[PDB]
Amino acid sequence: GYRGLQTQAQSAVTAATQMNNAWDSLTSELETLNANLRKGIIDDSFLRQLFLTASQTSVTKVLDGTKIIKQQMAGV
Amino acid sequence: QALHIQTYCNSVRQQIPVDFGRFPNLRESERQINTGLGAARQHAEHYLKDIQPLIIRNVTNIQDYFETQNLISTVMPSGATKEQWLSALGMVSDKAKEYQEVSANTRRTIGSLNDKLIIDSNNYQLIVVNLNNVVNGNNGVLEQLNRDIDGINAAIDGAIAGIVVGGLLVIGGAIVTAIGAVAGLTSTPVVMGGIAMMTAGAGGVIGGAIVLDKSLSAREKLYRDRSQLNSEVLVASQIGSGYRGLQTQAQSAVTAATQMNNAWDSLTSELETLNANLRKGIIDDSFLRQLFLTASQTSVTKVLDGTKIIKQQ
Amino acid sequence: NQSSQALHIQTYCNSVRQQIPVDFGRFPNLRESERQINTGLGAARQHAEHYLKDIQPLIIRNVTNIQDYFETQNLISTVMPSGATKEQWLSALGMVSDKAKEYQEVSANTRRTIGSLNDKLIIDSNNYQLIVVNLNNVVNGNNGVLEQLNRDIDGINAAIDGAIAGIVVGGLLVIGGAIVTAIGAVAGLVTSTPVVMGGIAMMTAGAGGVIGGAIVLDKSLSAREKLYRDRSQLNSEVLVASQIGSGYRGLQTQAQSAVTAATQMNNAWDSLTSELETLNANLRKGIIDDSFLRQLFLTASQTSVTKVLDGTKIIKQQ
Amino acid sequence: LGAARQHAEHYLKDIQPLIIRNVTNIQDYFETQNLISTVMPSGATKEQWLSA
Amino acid sequence: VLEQLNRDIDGINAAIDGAIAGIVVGGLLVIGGAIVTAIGAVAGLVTTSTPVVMGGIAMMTAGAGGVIGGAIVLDKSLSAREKLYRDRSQLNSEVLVASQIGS
Amino acid sequence: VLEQLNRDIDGINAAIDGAIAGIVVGGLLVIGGAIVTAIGAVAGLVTAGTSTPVVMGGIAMMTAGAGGVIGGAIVLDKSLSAREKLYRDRSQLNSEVLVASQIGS
Repeated sequence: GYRGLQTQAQSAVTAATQMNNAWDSLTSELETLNANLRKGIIDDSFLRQLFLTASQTSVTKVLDGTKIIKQQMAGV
Repeated sequence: QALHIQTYCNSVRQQIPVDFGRFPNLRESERQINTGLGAARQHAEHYLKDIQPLIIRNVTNIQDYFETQNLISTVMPSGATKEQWLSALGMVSDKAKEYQEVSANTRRTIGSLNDKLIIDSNNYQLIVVNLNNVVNGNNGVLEQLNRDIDGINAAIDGAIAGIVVGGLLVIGGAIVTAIGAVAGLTSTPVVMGGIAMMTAGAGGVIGGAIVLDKSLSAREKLYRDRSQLNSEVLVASQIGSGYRGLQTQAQSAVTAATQMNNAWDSLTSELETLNANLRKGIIDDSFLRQLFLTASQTSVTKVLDGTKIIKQQ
Repeated sequence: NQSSQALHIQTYCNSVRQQIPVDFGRFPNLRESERQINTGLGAARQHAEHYLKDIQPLIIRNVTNIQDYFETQNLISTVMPSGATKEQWLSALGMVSDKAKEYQEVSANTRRTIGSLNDKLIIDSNNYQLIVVNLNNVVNGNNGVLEQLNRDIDGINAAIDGAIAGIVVGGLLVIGGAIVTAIGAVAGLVTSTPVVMGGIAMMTAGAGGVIGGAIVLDKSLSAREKLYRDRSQLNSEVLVASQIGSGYRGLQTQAQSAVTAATQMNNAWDSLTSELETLNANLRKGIIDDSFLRQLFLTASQTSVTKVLDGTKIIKQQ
Repeated sequence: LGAARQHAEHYLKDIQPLIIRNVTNIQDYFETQNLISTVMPSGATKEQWLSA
Repeated sequence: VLEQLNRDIDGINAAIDGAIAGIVVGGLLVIGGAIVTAIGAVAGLVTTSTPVVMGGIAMMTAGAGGVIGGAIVLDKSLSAREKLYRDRSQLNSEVLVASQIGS
Repeated sequence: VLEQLNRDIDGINAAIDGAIAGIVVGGLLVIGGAIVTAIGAVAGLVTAGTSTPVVMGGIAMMTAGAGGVIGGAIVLDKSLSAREKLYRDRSQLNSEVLVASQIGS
């Protein structure tokens, strides 16, 4: 049982490390957009349609995944 | 989740106290079981009389609060001062903080319930193992008894044989003695042999009866012990099945409780996000204020969902 | 009730992660089995982490980009659309053609990823099966030994009873000898020396039998004990093997299903890649076409576009 | 066993893929075949139909 | 190889039974020897019963020797039979696997 | 066929045990013979005359023990070698039947 608990923690460590890399990537991606913006490389016209298209897809798909995980813990 | 625990609670209440007083080896088992059952009962009464009701209250208050919390005026509603909007937001922020604290309180209650159930299930399992061991030992004894009972019937038949052989010897001796007597006219040796056969027949019948009465009387003691052990094992297997069923009920209730803990934890986090979204909007002047206020409006939907979710749990 | 291909693999992945390493340290015959199992389990874990942390996410990304692309380019304008130069239409088509080419290359890339995943899963399932067979062999050998033990244990109880018999017979002989000796002695105090001798002899023999039997019994149970210990040890080892074996068997099934799920995903991407190539071919032949033959290839490409949009929805479901 | 594995990988990675391509090509072909009269209006030439 | 294994496996359990036999026969021989030795000894105190005592002591000695020798063989044998059986099963599995890949 | 084989295999183990018995009985006879011979020899080194018959009986017991051990070994090697042929046929028939039951299904 203790051995199994040790494995559960080892896996949770990997899961957490993964989450750390994900946030780190998002932080870096934001910095790149900021740098792209500041230099005049993009426009607040085009970057709006970019985030709006992601919201139409990816962002909505993540928001759903969040509500789903919230239920999976509750059993609701 | 709640109904599943509510059912398991009333069910445990119906768990009757046992006296294995007839079984000397189950003395510790009975007391241990009785104590554990008593403790579980205490856990249930608390859960029923306080916990579930208190949880319902906090959720209801939260439900009413979010109900009032209309669509968020990220900019400021029509014909109001900036101070008026700030005051209303500050009031809402304060109320949310209180609600957040209440949510944390409910979680703690759930945590205690979880621990109580966990302890109950564990104690149940311990009783089951203790019982399983008793019947798994008692069934070694049972085999040695059946083997001894088989060995005892042999002596029982050996006595039955001696008793019959004696009866025949006497019967034959009488016929011989009578013949030998009529042939005396001498025929004294025939009469002697007939009397001897009669005498020996009586001796064998007497000796066998003594052995038989004693042999069945050893056999009786062994059979009594076998039956007593069989009954004790059955009783253990009876209470054992019941405890096993109770252990499952608790294991399920643990999952139900853990689920409720995660639900409250989510609501608490969602409130903290709305609070953070709110706070940063009060110390923001123009566009960044409307940004945090819109995010808080999304917070508000996330909390309203968490409410409906907890209500279902 | 049925799961999507990805969820089936996602479940199998997290499940393999939970696979604990075992030590058959007590079992001398399972030494190689344990190490082999441990190694294979370790490798499978590596396959899962990759699948979970990289593969499934990368696949999702490529599909999403494809979904967004086809969304923008929903239907091919076979005819010269309203108020445009022929060059303007040609440029737009050429741009679409170039984008499709890039998307085709991306599709081939995803397929390669799937291929690697397939191989990784295949290797995992194979190693699992190998452990199962290795285990099955151990319990199927160990159960020959178990029978010889039960047969020997049966043969041992006979000597155990034979000693018990000698001990009792000795006790009776001594008891009877004492009664006879006492009788013979009282008859010698009237004028019966042979009776006393026979009584003393019966007593002597009774003691000898009780002593000899005790020596044999203590030794016989002590041979019986060694045999029983081995029997129990083998029984436990076999049970342990049958325990881990059931688990490995379940893991093997999980991998076999994941293999089917992966193969399905490979076929899906292959279809999307082919559908893109057809649209590209339909496009290319329309740029180097006169009036009517151009609209013909452009309409076929519009049908291509629907076939790709379907392939997208299909992959999304996988 | 190694050689047999090679045979399978080829069958799976290349045969199965080529078979899949065939269906797509067929799909594209029949797509155009319908598109023939779909484009060719009322009063197209016999030569125009023959060329297509 | 499989035939040499089955022949060796037969020779392994054979010695195992041969020890089991000697241990039982040994226990009886000793038991009988003790009864005989005791009889022979009481007849030597009672006038020319030395040969009976010798035969009884010999039976006892042989009985003990068989019980001891069997125990030594058994303790040594038990580890060896398991190894042979394991190899037999492994070979059986390997042959099946080979027959499987062919099919 | 399979039943006649199991019945014959049962009949074969009896001779196999009968050889195992002769081998052990021989080992004991030799062991006892050695103890007797040694006793008879030490009694001949005080009363040369009259402890020669004991030594003879001890040597005879040893000789007979060896004879039984040798005879049994010959029988055993042959008996298992008849048993082995029967077992091989049984396994072959079992496999054939299984294969038939496989294709049959």
